[PDB]
Amino acid sequence: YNLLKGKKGLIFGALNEQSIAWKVAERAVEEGAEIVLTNTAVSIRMGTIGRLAEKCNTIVVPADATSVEDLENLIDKTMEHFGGKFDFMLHSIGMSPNVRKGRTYDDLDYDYLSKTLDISAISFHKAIQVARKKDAINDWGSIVALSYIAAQRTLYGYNDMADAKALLESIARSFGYIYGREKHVRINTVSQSPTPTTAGSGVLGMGDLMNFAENMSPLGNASANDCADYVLTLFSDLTRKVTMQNLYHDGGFASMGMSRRAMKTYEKGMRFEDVHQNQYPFGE
Amino acid sequence: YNLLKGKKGLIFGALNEQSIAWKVAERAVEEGAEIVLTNTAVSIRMGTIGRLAEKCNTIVVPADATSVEDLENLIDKTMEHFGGKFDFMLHSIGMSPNVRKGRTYDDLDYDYLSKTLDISAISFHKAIQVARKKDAINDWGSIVALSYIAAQRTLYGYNDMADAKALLESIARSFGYIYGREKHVRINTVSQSPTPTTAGSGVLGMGDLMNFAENMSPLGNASANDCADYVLTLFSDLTRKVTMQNLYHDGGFASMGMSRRAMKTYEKGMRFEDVHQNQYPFGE
Amino acid sequence: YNLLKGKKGLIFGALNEQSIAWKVAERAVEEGAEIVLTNTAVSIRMGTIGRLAEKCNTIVVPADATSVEDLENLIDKTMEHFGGKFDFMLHSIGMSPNVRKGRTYDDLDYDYLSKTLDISAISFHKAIQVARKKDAINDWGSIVALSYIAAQRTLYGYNDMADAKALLESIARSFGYIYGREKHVRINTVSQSPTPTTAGSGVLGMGDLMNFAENMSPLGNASANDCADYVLTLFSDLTRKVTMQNLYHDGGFASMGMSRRAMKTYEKGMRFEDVHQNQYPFG
Amino acid sequence: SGLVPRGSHMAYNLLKGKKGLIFGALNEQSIAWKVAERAVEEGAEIVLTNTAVSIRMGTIGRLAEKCNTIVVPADATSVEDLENLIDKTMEHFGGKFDFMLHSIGMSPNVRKGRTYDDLDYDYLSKTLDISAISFHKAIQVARKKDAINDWGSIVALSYIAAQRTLYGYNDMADAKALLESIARSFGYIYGREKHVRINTVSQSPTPTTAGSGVLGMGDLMNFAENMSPLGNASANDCADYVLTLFSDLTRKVTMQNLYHDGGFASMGMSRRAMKTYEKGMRFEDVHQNQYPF
Ligand SMILES: NC(=O)C1=CN([C@@H]2O[C@H](COP(=O)(O)OP(=O)(O)OC[C@H]3O[C@@H](n4cnc5c(N)ncnc54)[C@H](O)[C@@H]3O)[C@@H](O)[C@H]2O)C=CC1
Ligand SMILES: NC(=O)C1=CN([C@@H]2O[C@H](COP(=O)(O)OP(=O)(O)OC[C@H]3O[C@@H](n4cnc5c(N)ncnc54)[C@H](O)[C@@H]3O)[C@@H](O)[C@H]2O)C=CC1
Ligand SMILES: NC(=O)C1=CN([C@@H]2O[C@H](COP(=O)(O)OP(=O)(O)OC[C@H]3O[C@@H](n4cnc5c(N)ncnc54)[C@H](O)[C@@H]3O)[C@@H](O)[C@H]2O)C=CC1
Ligand SMILES: NC(=O)C1=CN([C@@H]2O[C@H](COP(=O)(O)OP(=O)(O)OC[C@H]3O[C@@H](n4cnc5c(N)ncnc54)[C@H](O)[C@@H]3O)[C@@H](O)[C@H]2O)C=CC1
Ligand SMILES: [Cl-]
Repeated sequence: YNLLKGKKGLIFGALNEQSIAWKVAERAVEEGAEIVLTNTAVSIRMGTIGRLAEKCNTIVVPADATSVEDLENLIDKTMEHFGGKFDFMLHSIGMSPNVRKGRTYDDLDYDYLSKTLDISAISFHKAIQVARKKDAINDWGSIVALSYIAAQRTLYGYNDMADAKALLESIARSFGYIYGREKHVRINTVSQSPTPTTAGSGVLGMGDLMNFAENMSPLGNASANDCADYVLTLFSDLTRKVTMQNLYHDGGFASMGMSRRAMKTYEKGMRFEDVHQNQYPFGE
Repeated sequence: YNLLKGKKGLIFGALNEQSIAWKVAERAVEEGAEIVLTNTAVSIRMGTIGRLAEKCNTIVVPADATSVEDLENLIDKTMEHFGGKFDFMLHSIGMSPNVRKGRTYDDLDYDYLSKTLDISAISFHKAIQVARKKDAINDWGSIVALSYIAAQRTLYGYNDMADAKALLESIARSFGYIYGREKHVRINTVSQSPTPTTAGSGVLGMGDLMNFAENMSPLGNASANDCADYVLTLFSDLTRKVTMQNLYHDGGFASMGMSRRAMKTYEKGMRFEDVHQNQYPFGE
Repeated sequence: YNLLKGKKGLIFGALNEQSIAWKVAERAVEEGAEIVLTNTAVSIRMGTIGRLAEKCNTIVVPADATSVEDLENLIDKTMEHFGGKFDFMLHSIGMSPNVRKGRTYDDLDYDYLSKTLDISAISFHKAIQVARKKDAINDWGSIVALSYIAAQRTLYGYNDMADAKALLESIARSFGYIYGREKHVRINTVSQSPTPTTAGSGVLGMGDLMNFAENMSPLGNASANDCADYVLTLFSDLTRKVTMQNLYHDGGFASMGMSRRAMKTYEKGMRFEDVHQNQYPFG
Repeated sequence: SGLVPRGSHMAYNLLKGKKGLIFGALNEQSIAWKVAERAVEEGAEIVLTNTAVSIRMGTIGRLAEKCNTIVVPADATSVEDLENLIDKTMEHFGGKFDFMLHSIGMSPNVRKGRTYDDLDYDYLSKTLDISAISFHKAIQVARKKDAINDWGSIVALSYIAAQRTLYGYNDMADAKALLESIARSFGYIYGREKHVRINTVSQSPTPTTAGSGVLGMGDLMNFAENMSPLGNASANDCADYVLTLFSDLTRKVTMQNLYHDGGFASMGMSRRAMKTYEKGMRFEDVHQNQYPF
């Protein structure tokens, strides 16, 4: 569509070809954008962002998004790369040392929790505050962070990441009010389906949680590729009046109370009794 | 507790001893309130409200809550009975001819739908408008309607009643703004668990829907007795600053994304892996 | 962008060049869609939709969206025009006889309220039910209705239309579950800024309400043209996994509790004390 | 006009036989002070707690005397202090108790006049710890010691900045969003196990020590007042609402964020909030009572 022709952007969090940020990167460049990539020194070494950088004809700047100093260096190197200001920024970063080290929500380590909140939420505030201090972002620019419905409605096992996502979504509102009134920069969260990614694979019983979400979601779970398509609309000029929103991209999960497929009495091929026609939507 | 000592109220919708309004009536009188009861002529003949009125030492005034003329007579008869104004009013009325006659949501009769919205929602506006025109309600009075989470999140089978509840909840906001600023009268909805009542029994697959909600709700489903206890707090002086709220009374259902019990892989006695202690909350 | 190349759509409610539906129609055809237009016989005679049909190289099918018979005819004529099924549908319809006749929320006529709810909300269920019975909509198709935040939070004067919008948004969820699981058709509401349209000009003190929302919204109110741009995304393949959503398109109004500009004590030129830099965002 | 009528004593014995732990009573203006007084009038036994510094600078000693109980010093960010607090509370009651009020909030960023676009991130860490994580710390310690009876009730105080942005409210808005999530996360666990309910009360802007620290609090309270059809809720009003949540009557209410704000949370635009409105202007949205004030 050439949706982002002439646009420049900074993308965090592309680890491997499964990463939501990897798909956003590829699609942004396919749609005419120029991008800069960033990840931690460890993720650069252990994943395949080098191949993405090659495909997108750009550079990878190492940064820890919890380090104001690293973020300052990143914005300088990004603005140097572009020869000035850029239009869009994707925060696609999440990690809990509690989840990683198998600490349960009722037995948290509070030093771990501090890192969960810093990596998964405060990093967004740190990126925006540094970018804004350096005036890195053009008027009518677009900032997105990826979030999850555990921020609003509890999911068994999701642990301290649920609370981190509630904090992340609040920062989008808090900083969105400031950046919008000044420079018409919109800031939104995209609340994505459970998705098969490195960070996703660390969620307790993720395969079973994904099946639950699939059964609840009338359109089924959104893929990482689907998410990239949606994020492209938020980077495009067509969403210039959308700000401070938490935007569910989940095939309807957020709006569902009880699907037929989620019921324990349901088996595939049972007749749907809530409709007069198409009573076998998943076949006989 | 004598929570409603000196208070006078009008209770709609007591059909039989299963009715949420029946429990609210019993409990209101136990807590020192004087009440007036109303139902349709047909429901008075077909149900047991006569026995409740005997227990509560009061009158039953026949009224169709879709009839402004019946509501005018009801308010006159209520104020005559009390010798003037009263403090609280319970709307506990719901019916869909589409649900009763097995019309599905994709095959509605639109005359039936008009009646669903009239009985289940517009009757609330009619009751408040007629009461307020006759200045029937004391300053710092309390008006409650009973609603259901389908108003926000879709449940398989719930049909046109979901849309009616969304409409009912909006009327509580719209009229609450007016009655609050004028006479400090609070207007709220209580969003109750799925409950075994005459109206509840008409819901598609209600037993299985109740089972789903019970698995999703950490405290379990609320009974009609539990709901009456909660409604008593809204009629009491202790909630005088709570208005235009939709209050979930549901053992946590509204705030749950996915419980362990709701998962198809779960069986009774399986160890919970989201906690360090009490891993068998439902026994081994 | 060619965002809607090869797509076909039915657009309700284009009255005149200020209508949100008029802007959606222009922008849909600019983006490569083919459309069919509809409005009431009265609106076709009193408005300028004929001019839009000419610019969009298409037909105007008369229909009362409260009439199942008229919707059945409309969907037949639309499918005949396209030679089969279509991809998107815009519901852009609202009217309150209570508001029009100066009846206040505390003194409703209940026959007028029944018409408000029919025109403003039930018409959306009627359109979807008829279309679905005729299998009118392609898999991965997109249905949008225009709504307003009065559905969630009370605005002085907005009257029975607030209640109608809550009902409208519920229909999107109820029907969205069914059409989604069957044919992957998404159904969403766009909750738009107060906008200077014919319907908008009927709102009690619309000018003052629009100024309140402008001051509360950090990006400012969304225009009808801005709204048309957003609706384009929902008809595009890029939003295929977005359904049963009420989507605030309002420059941030829905997420604001209190802006500096909303405060009685604020005057244009006062220093913003909540930031370290850009303390004069409005000069 | 919005001042709720009081005078005659309300004695409902709502909390007769119940035992509670109350955080955050600094002085007679504190919401937690009102909750403590009202809980004892309704028949409860309480234990009080605050920081060493707050105990020394404030008047909690007076409250402790009125409520015939002890003040246990504790920094609610310290797991060790909370472990001590829960042991001293259970020793005082001779076992488990029924309710706990978290009424704690402070931002070093707000106190030091650091703005949201120029946060100190060590200060932010402390805002989040004091204002939100402390609630997790208190529930985790209490639950590990099985301190709370079946059908018990835990409440924390929050503010609508958690959902809708208010000019100047700063990093406390984000802290309140985190606090309300902890209520849901821990409510699921404590509910399913022992039917212990956990809720937040989202209160009006209130003239307290912590409240007076909010940038232009006077002007924010006036905006909320004009936007709230019943007017702002007082600390006394909030205490009355919290009593219902500690009472048996709310046993099926959990993981809720409960707005106690005279309707502020459900309002889009009040007539009073509009710049064109002056006292005594006719309301045109109604046919009757067009001069409601
Ligand atoms: N996979 C899922 O189910 C869902 C994921 N999300 C969110 O999407 C975002 C991206 O994650 P995914 O693509 O799923 O997984 P991923 O594992 O591909 O990406 C996570 C990224 O976070 C980066 N990261 C970790 N710590 C960092 C630090 N200190 N500084 C900078 N970067 C750091 C990692 O290097 C990695 O590139 C996360 O916020 C995640 O929570 C949201 C909803 C669902
Ligand atoms: N049972 C459930 O699962 C739930 C019920 N509710 C609501 O609680 C309210 C009370 O219903 P329940 O006690 O469950 O059932 P119920 O069958 O005991 O009460 C329904 C009442 O509505 C009355 N009614 C019907 N048409 C009427 C008319 N035209 N005018 C006046 N009254 C009329 C009936 O006579 C009956 O007394 C209803 O609004 C229902 O939707 C809310 C949440 C869940
Ligand atoms: N103007 C505003 O401030 C806002 C408007 N909206 C909504 O946008 C939609 C379109 O209205 P606007 O473009 O603002 O005004 P408009 O006056 O340009 O369009 C309203 C349309 O509804 C049509 N209509 C009325 N009765 C009808 C019937 N029985 N059948 C079929 N069509 C009928 C009219 O003919 C007209 O074309 C409405 O739902 C409105 O409530 C939503 C948010 C804000
Ligand atoms: N006043 C207002 O406008 C509103 C206040 N709230 C909340 O109500 C709660 C109570 O505050 P208020 O009664 O308004 O003010 P307050 O100043 O009377 O109470 C705040 C309390 O927090 C305590 N505290 C501070 N740091 C602590 C620590 N490390 N450990 C233990 N305690 C500590 C203070 O000693 C004090 O007792 C707070 O969570 C506040 O944010 C909620 C909504 C509105
Ligand atoms: Cl399903």
